[PDB]
Order: sequence, then structure tokens, then C-alpha cells
Amino acid sequence: SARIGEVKRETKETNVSVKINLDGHGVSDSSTGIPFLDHMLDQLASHGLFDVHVRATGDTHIDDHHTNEDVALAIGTALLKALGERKGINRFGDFTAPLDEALIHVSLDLSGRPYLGYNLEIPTQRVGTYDTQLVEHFFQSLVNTSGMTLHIRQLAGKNSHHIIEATFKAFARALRQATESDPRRGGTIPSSKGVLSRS
Amino acid sequence: SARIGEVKRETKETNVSVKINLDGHGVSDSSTGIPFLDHMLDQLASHGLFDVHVRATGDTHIDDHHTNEDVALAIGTALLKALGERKGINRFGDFTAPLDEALIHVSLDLSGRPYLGYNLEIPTQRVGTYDTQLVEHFFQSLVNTSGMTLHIRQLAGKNSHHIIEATFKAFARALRQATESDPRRGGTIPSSKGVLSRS
Amino acid sequence: SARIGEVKRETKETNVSVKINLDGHGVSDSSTGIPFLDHMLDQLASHGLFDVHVRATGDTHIDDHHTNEDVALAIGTALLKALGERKGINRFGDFTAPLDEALIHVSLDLSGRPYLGYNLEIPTQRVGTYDTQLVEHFFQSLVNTSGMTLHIRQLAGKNSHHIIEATFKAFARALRQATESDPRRGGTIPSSKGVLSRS
Amino acid sequence: SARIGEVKRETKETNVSVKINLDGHGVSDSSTGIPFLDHMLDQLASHGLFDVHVRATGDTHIDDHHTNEDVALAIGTALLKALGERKGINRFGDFTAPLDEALIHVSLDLSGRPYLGYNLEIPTQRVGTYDTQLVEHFFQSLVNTSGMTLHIRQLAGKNSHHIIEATFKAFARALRQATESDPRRGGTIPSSKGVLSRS
Amino acid sequence: SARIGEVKRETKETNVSVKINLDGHGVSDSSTGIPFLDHMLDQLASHGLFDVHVRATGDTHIDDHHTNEDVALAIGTALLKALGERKGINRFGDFTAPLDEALIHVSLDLSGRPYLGYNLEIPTQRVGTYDTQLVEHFFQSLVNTSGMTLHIRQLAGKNSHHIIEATFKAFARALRQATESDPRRGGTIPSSKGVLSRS
Amino acid sequence: SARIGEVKRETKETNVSVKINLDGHGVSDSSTGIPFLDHMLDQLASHGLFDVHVRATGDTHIDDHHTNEDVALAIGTALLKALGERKGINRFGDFTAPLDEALIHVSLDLSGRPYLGYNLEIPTQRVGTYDTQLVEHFFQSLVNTSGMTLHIRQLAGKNSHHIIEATFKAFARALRQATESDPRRGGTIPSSKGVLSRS
Ligand SMILES: O=P(O)(O)C[C@@H](O)Cn1cncn1
Ligand SMILES: O=P(O)(O)C[C@@H](O)Cn1cncn1
Ligand SMILES: O=P(O)(O)C[C@@H](O)Cn1cncn1
Ligand SMILES: O=P(O)(O)C[C@@H](O)Cn1cncn1
Ligand SMILES: O=P(O)(O)C[C@@H](O)Cn1cncn1
Ligand SMILES: O=P(O)(O)C[C@@H](O)Cn1cncn1
Ligand SMILES: [Mn+2]
Ligand SMILES: [Mn+2]
Ligand SMILES: [Mn+2]
Ligand SMILES: [Mn+2]
Ligand SMILES: [Mn+2]
Ligand SMILES: [Mn+2]
Ligand SMILES: [Mn+2]
Ligand SMILES: [Mn+2]
Ligand SMILES: [Mn+2]
Ligand SMILES: [Mn+2]
Ligand SMILES: [Mn+2]
Ligand SMILES: [Mn+2]
Repeated sequence: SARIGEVKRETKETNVSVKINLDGHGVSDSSTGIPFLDHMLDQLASHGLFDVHVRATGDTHIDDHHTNEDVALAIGTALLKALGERKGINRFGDFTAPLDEALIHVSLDLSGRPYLGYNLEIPTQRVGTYDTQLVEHFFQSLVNTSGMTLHIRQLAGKNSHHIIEATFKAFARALRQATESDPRRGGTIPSSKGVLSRS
Repeated sequence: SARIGEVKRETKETNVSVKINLDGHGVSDSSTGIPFLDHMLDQLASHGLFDVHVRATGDTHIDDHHTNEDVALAIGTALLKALGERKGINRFGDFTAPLDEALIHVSLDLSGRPYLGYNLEIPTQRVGTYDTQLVEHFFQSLVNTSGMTLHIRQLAGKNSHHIIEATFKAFARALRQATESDPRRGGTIPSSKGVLSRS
Repeated sequence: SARIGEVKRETKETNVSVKINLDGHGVSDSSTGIPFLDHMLDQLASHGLFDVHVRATGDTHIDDHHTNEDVALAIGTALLKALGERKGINRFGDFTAPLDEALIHVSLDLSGRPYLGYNLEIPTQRVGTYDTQLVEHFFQSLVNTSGMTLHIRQLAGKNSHHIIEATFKAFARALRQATESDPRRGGTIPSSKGVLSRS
Repeated sequence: SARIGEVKRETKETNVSVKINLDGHGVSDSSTGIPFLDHMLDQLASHGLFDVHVRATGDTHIDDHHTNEDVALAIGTALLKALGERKGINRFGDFTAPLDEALIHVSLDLSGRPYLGYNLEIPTQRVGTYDTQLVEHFFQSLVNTSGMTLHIRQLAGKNSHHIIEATFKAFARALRQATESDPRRGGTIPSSKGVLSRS
Repeated sequence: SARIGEVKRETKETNVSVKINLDGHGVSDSSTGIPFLDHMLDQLASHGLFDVHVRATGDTHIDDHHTNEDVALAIGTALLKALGERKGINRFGDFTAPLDEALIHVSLDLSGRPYLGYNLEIPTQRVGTYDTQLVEHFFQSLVNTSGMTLHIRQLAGKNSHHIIEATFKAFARALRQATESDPRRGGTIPSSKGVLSRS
Repeated sequence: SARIGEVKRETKETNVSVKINLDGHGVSDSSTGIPFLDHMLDQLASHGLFDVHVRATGDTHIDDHHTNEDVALAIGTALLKALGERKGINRFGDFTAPLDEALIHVSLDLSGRPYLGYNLEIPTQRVGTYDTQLVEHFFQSLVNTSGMTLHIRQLAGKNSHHIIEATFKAFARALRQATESDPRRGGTIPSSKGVLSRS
């Protein structure tokens, strides 16, 4: 059966609902209140083949920050739930994607241990109305609740939209690879220590 | 059916014919008038599993330049023709190949948008009789007519033949990956915008 | 008869229509959804004497990016269509235009071979609401579909609007020159190789 | 039938036995007298899906060095034996694996030509009781007898155990890829020169 | 009547014949024994609209040098002869031409005073079989016998053939401009001192 | 009896035959298709007193590279075969040879463990028609199949032929020394570990 994770998360700042199918067909269904983020989440669906359902509202008159963070936190938890015990999966993903002059390498391990390595240098402060500092925060928050080791490396790029979008494409492909079935491992846990856990 | 692209292109400088099968079995059939380039195109076939048929004549007494360029232009157009609407493909390719001390990373996106990122530093001017400046020009011309985003990164290397040949091997494997069927996407166009085009 | 090129181009991101007359009288008729870009396209008409008809709509709530790019792509294709075989033209254009303290050199060759050389350093991120990174992208996309070799050199300038507008004025005058009839060449193709092509 | 290589190797310094199944199920069975190395060889099995059987004894009161080297030499020979003529294989492997803050890229070519490129900078001298200089020597010795071109690149890392273990995970995945069947090449030798050899 | 200059020049090193029509139709008829130089002289005809007739033989087994120089000297003298008293001409020419990534500015004054300013940095030693040092020498020798002030400035470029060919295109267009009739000056000498002379 | 090693090695690129007598009288009999390499192999015979018989043909129209490499590989294997168990030999060789201003130190150990240390800086790209990058590759390939530890150090030199030829003279004398009988060791294996092996 398809691996589906669902999360609802409300604070005084934001209200978020997420449903992710790891075994999806690339259904894009994201409405966060942050249009640029929606476009990025569409890459996650289109290139990762995840079914991505996201709804969020929040205090965007203060900053897109809280919405951005809370969407990411909920996506991470949805991934954690969908992944379960992580039996039989590839576990590791590794992909470098361009978008024109931009080139972004993403490597990840569905380890249970959160870590973000990130070196993007996005040369403008706003892409549309979206604060480009929020890209790093999206990935940091997602790693923290998913229990993912994630490295994002900027190999080339100048246009801020190209840099960010190449990142989401590379991430989508790496995460697709990591979450997919390993055809040789016979459903075993892919760890020498016998378990993968966020604790 | 196999995706085959064919091009014939004649100017006062050169005369070129190309036929490429994306769904080939690695048939190597290149005769450009530039022996080193023929050897490189053989890697494209051997490692990419393309069937590669190339014939060229031209003004090599002036320079290998025009022949090299026109072969590349025609190969790019043949790729464009064979790819068609680009439905159902992986779209992205990413591979790093060594040849002894040389190590070359190639990442590409069959986007419809031409771009070459290239940082090779080939330490000699002639490999056999082949002018090593012509390597960059081969890839630039190929991207321009294929509508490919292509990045070529030199990670290591000293011997010029090793550097160039590792590049063609990495390119061949990345292009193979990008052109192959995506087994999960059900024949859809791999783009959130609904189309991939060179225009 | 006047050389007119027309393009219609729709994706899930944008919808664009362009009509350009190379042999125009400077009719300015641009409405892209990006007011600053409209003002720049008016320079193309006023100084280049092109008739410039552009309509675009698109996802500007995400970013002006996709609209900007798609307008440029369509303009490039319209230029390509209008130019045809490029018989009898000057082919090359070269002009440096000031706007107050700004001074921008544009040189171009209607070669069939796309290339952008660009060194502008625009010191602010937004001119009005227009993201100044999008200037480079406009010219890159236009070159890619027109098959133009284009160099843009910033010789002086501080005010971002002056820098960008001087660029469009210099480009307009260089493109006017290149597209105009060469009064001495008797309708021949202006190339030693006997043809000019985007392939 | 499964590709299995077996080696027994005794000197006045060490006594080593190795059996490797390239077509394994990740059976981990390593006892070298060097506990840290055993843990690393377990990654080779767990992530590479090799069946790895190693026994060694030796002069560890002098140094772990001779044991470490002789284990590596014998593993390399076992790989060479199991690989045979190298018909029908992918030949090339390329993978970047993290372990928390560490990130290690491994690229290899089962060429028949030994070469190690290695740039790890392991910041401590002993991980447990294991001398960290011995990591480079393990890979160098393994390449020398297997006839492998191998590049190991440290992209990030601080903790010595993380750096070394990420290396073994990346190596395991790259070697798995290279040794696996190429589903399209019809059992042919993956070389334009018609043979792959250690001589 | 058309302004035609003819020169025959023989030494123990070379034998050269040149005929140039300033008021030509771009007839290309150059055979120097140096194929790359022939291709460059074809640009002079194609883009300058000069009729260019050149024949040379010489000691190319020693070096292309003497032939290259003697062709240039004879072309310069042919230009001087064709120009005569220089009445009614534009006198000055100024053009910047690209060839792909190369961009070369040429400015010249048909002053009667020889001078070459030249800053090309051609990154390879041989383009085909042609020694790239000989480019500077071609222009220096041509200026010396024509009595031309000539500046050649490399603004961009990497490929040696592109750099050199862009130079010849820019030179051709600048020389065309300078040699053409000034439509407003009523056949007067374009000099405040009342004469233009090589002495 | 004399220690003689013989190798025949054919690929789609090259065809090579080698016979080496370690206990020779300096018979020079090398014809590789690379005249400069033949002259170098003559030093190996003249100064090393090896009998050196080499025949090669190959794809020199592509590059001398494959021939050069394959000759070296076969020489290394011939040395390995002739050396056998390496009983009773000096094992180590060490010699510094000049050729005029050039001075090259070679130290080697017939260890069974391949390694090349090399720091030559050959200031020209072609000596005759021979690509000077191929010198390093000759020694690397020879070490790889012979199981030799080899260090080559440039102490002085400017003329490329002098540098390369001094290298071959020093190598010849060092290899002669290493392969010769140790008059005191009574036919024992010259190793504390009781064996010398390439595995
Ligand atoms: O959890 P796994 O499968 O990655 C195996 C562990 O030994 C990794 N590890 C973490 N810190 C030191 N080693
Ligand atoms: O064409 P695709 O599938 O890569 C999706 C586009 O949004 C990419 N893009 C290009 N410039 C800015 N975004
Ligand atoms: O196409 P044209 O008219 O500019 C003439 C070509 O020879 C130019 N060229 C491009 N690369 C090397 N030469
Ligand atoms: O052996 P392969 O399949 O990698 C093909 C050879 O041409 C490679 N090569 C090694 N040195 C120069 N070229
Ligand atoms: O010969 P012309 O027409 O350029 C006018 C001269 O005054 C130029 N000049 C040369 N040196 C100083 N002035
Ligand atoms: O093989 P031999 O005769 O040189 C003796 C070995 O102990 C050498 N060695 C290699 N690595 C560490 N020690
Ligand atoms: Mn926060
Ligand atoms: Mn986008
Ligand atoms: Mn070119
Ligand atoms: Mn090769
Ligand atoms: Mn874009
Ligand atoms: Mn204005
Ligand atoms: Mn050792
Ligand atoms: Mn561990
Ligand atoms: Mn001279
Ligand atoms: Mn040319
Ligand atoms: Mn080689
Ligand atoms: Mn000599």
C-alpha cells in the first residue's frame, strides 16, 4: 500500500495541513499563502513524483517566516510518518540538478538523525515577494522533524529563482531516490545497527 | 518505436550527416575527418548506448574548427529531433566519470533552454592533431541546437586525453540517463509548466 | 515588403503574443504586465524604429521572472521569423549610448549562433517593482531564440534605471543597424560560408 | 551464477582469507583483528549488498598497518577474480553519501587500471584504536590488486568516524552500481577497446 | 571609376601579386599558400566589400612568416595606390565586431601616418597550421605600406579562430567605412592641413 | 639461465609484443611507431644492459597515447615475468644521471607494490612529434604492471630531450642495479616478510 503521511498543526501564528504520498504520481496541490513556495513545492511533486497536498494560513503581514517554517515542520513530520520503520528503502539519495546557469547538488540520508549542511549564496533578498533567507529555514525545519541528514551545495548560479528552483529539483530527485524501494535488499532495514530512528 | 533523429547540413565550409538513435545498442559509426573526435564519439556510443552515425568532410586544412562545430551543431539538432516533445523521460542526467587521474562531473537538463557551464583546463594545446580548444566548442554548439542545459566540471586531471575522454564518458552516461524512460511518470511531460521547448 | 514576425506562446505559467516589424516606424505597443519592461520596449521602438507589439499575462504573483523570460523568448523567435534567410542585411550592429552618467556599449551579429556576453553591474535590486536580475535574463532568452551573438558592456553608470535604459537604447540602435539593408551588397547573404542559420 | 572471488594470502606478517560475492544479499562476516575496520567492512556489506567474508590475523602489536594493508590487498584480488572479464556490467559507479556533517563523494571505474585519488583530511590520529592514516592505505591497496580507478573526495566533515564511515558507505554504493548488470548492453564488454584488463 | 590598386613584389623569399578594388562587390580571390590567412582575407572581401585578389608563393618550409609579411606589405601598397590623394572619403573608420564570445574593436584613420596599436592575446600558438604571432605582423606590415593609423583592441574572446576572425571582420567594416565616399564633403581632402600623405 | 619475459597484448587500439632479458648485453631492438620512445628504449638497453625487443602498432593518428601506454604496460608485465620470485636480487636501485644541464634522480624498489612518484616539469609540449605528457604515463603504466615502487625527481634541466633522456638513463641504471644479483645474500628473498608479490 502507498506510504502516506498526514499532519495538522495550529499555533497562534499559523494553521497548516499536509498530506504526502511517497508512492505518488506527482499530484501538485500546494497552497501555502506564499506563492513562490507553492511553485517550489510543485517541483517536489513534478520531479519527485510525490503527491503533495499542503494548505497553510498564517501571519504573513508580520513576515512569511512563521508560515514558511510551519509548513516545513509539518512536511517533515508527514515524511517521518509515511516512512515508518524505513524497511526496504534505498535510504540514500544523491542528485545534482541545473536550472540554466545554476547547479545545485543535494545529498541526503534518511538516517533518523537531523542535520542540514547548506552553503547557498542567493544574491538578492526577495524573489517576487519571497524572502530568500527563508529557503535555508525551510530545509532546516524539514530536516528537524523528518530526521533527515541533508546537504545542499551551490556549485554554480546567479539568478536567485534559478538557484532556489534548482535546489528544489535536486532535492526532489534525491528524496525520490532515497524513499524508493531498494530492489535487492529484500525488505530489510538498511542499517548495520538494525534500526533507523529519529530518537 | 526507437527515437531516431537525422540531419544533413552543408555549407561552403563543411558537409555533415548525422543519425542518432536514443534507444540504441551502442553502435559506433563516426567518421568526421578528425580522428580524436571520432574516438570521443565512440565513447558516446559505448557508454551512452546511443547508436551514433556521423559523416563529415570539411576545410580541415584551414582548421579542424569548422568541421568540429558543424558536427556538434548537427548532433544537437539530431538529438532535438529524436527527443520530440520529451514526454515520459527522466529529463535530468548527472554522472561523474574518471579516467585514471582525471575526474569529470557532467550534469544536464533536457530543458529546451541552451546553456553551457564549462570549466575544463586542458593543459596541452594539441592531443594528437586535435586542438583542445575545440572541446568546449563541441559542447557549446551541441547545447545550442539541442536545447540542453549542460554543466561540465573538472574535478581532477592532468593528461589532456584523459580529461577530454572522461568528459565524453560522463556526458554519455548523463545523457543516457536523461533520455531514458522515467518508469514512474506515466508518459507525462516532466515539467510543471506543461511543455518543454527550444523556443 | 516589410519583414514581420509573429509569435504566440502559452504555458501553464504565461501567455504571450508578439508581432515585430523590422521595417517599422517606431510604433510602441507593449503591455507585458511588467511596467518597467514596457518602458524599455518603448525604447526599442522609439530608437530602433521597430514596430513592437507585445501582450503578456502570467504568474507575476510568483515572480516577474517567467513573464519576463517568455516575452524575451517570443521576441527572439519573432525576430528570427522576420529575418528569414538574412539576405542583403548589414548583419552586424555596434552602438554605444549614454543616459546621463550611464554609458552602455552593445555589439551584435545576426549570425544564427546564440551567445550573450554581459557585464552589467546594476547597483540596486528593484527599479520600481522590477527585479534587476531580469535584465540579463531578458537578453539571454532573446539571443537564444533569435540566434544572435550579443555583447553588452557597461562603460559607466550608477543609477539603475539609467543603466538599464541606456542598454535598451544602445541595443535598439545596434539591432536597427544590423537588420537594415546593406546598400552595397546586392541582396547577397552576408557570410563567407554562404548561409546564416540558427542550426 | 553468483560472481564469487576467494583469496588466501599468508606472509611472515599476516594471514588473510577473503570471500566476496558481488551478487550478494549483504551478509556481513568480517573479523580482521581491527574492530574499526570490521565496522567499516560491515557498511560495505549493508550498503553495497556484497557478501563480505574476511578473516585476518597478524602483527598488530607492531602496528595495525600490515594487517590493514593485507586485508585490502586480498579484498582487491577477490574483487578482480569475481569480476572476471567484466562483461555486461555498468563498469562506472558514482555516489555521494553523508553521515551527519560528513559528506564524501566516491567515483570509480572498473577499468583494469589502478589509480587512487584521495583528499580526505581526517582531523584526529586515532578513531578508537585505529590509526586514521590506514584509511588511505586500505583504499590504495584495494585499488592496486583490483585494477580499479577510484576517486574519494571529502566535501564536508569534522568527526573522524563520520568521515571514514561516510567514505565506506559512498564506496559501497558506487561499487555496487559499477558491479551490477547494465540492463541494456546485452552482455557486451563495456569498453570501446574491446577488453578490460589489469595488464 | 573604381579605385583599383595593383602590386607585384618578388624577393628571394617570396613572390606576391595583389589587386584590390576599394569600390568592389566582395569578390573573394585569395591564395597565399597559408589557408588560414586565405579564410581571413575572405572576410575582408565578404564584409568590407573589397574585391580582393591575392596570389603568393614563398618559403613556407622555413616559416609562414615571410609569406605572411610580404602579402601584408603588398596589400598595404595596393591600398595606398588605390586611395590616391584620398579626396572625398570618410577617412576614419570605427567598428566593433563579435564572433561568438570574441569581441574586437577596430578604429583606423587613413592619415598617411603608419601606426599600429594592438593588444590581442591569442591563447594558442597555432590555429590550424597558422602561427598566431603572425596576426600582429600582418597588420603591422599592412599599416607600414598603406600609411594607416590602426588600433585593434581585444574586448573579449577565448577561441583563437574567433578572436582572429572577429578582428578581420571588424577591420573589414572599419576600412570599408573609411574608404567610402563622405556624402557631404564635396570631394574635398578630409584634412585641416590640406593634404594626406605617407611622406 | 637468463631471466627472460615475453608479452603479447592486442586490443582494438594497439598491438604490442615485448621480450626483455634482465641478464642481457644491451641489445637494442625497439620499434614502437613512436621514434622518440624508440630512442629512449635504446637508453634502457645501452645503459641498463637489458636486451630490449619491442614491436608495436596502433592508433597513432588519434594520439601516440594508446601505443605509448600499451607498450609500457607490456614492458611492465615482461619485467614481472622475468623477475619471478625475486630471489637473490639487490631489489633496490638508486641512481642520478645527468644529460648536460639536466639531472634526474631515480630510486626504485622491486617490491611488488606499484607506486609512481614523479615531479618532472618538461617545458615544451612536443619533443620531435612526441607529446611530453606521455613520459609520466609511460612510467606509471610500467609500474602498474611490473609491481615497482618508482620515484623520479627532476633536480635540474631545461631542454626537454635532455630531461627525458636523463630520466631514461637514470631509470636504466637504477633498474639494472635492482635486478642484478646481490652477491652476499645467498639466493634468499630480499624481504623480512618472506615473499615479494604484485598481490
Ligand atoms: O545508523 P547507521 O546505519 O548510519 C550506522 C552507524 O554506525 C552510523 N554512525 C553514526 N555515528 C557513528 N556511526
Ligand atoms: O521549465 P521548467 O520545467 O524547468 C519550470 C520553470 O519554472 C523553470 N524556470 C525557468 N526560469 C524560472 N523558472
Ligand atoms: O558564419 P560566418 O559568416 O561568421 C563565417 C564562419 O567561418 C565563422 N566562424 C565560426 N567559427 C569559426 N569561424
Ligand atoms: O579502456 P577504456 O575503455 O577506458 C578506452 C581507452 O581509450 C581509455 N584510455 C586510456 N588512456 C587513454 N584512453
Ligand atoms: O593630418 P591631420 O589632418 O590629422 C591634422 C594634423 O594637425 C594632425 N596632427 C598630427 N600631429 C599633430 N597634429
Ligand atoms: O614488503 P617489505 O619487504 O618491504 C616489508 C614490509 O614490512 C614493508 N611494509 C609495507 N608497509 C608497511 N611495511
Ligand atoms: Mn524561525
Ligand atoms: Mn520557475
Ligand atoms: Mn566557431
Ligand atoms: Mn582513449
Ligand atoms: Mn529563467
Ligand atoms: Mn526612463
Ligand atoms: Mn604499507
Ligand atoms: Mn558507526
Ligand atoms: Mn618579419
Ligand atoms: Mn571561420
Ligand atoms: Mn591512458
Ligand atoms: Mn638523444
